[PDB]
Amino acid sequence: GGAGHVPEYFVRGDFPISFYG
Repeated sequence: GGAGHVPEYFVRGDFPISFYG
């Protein structure tokens, strides 16, 4: 959700969008 370094969730696509924090 935030703009951190580790993803919050994963989609059935390629890469995730938002990050922790």
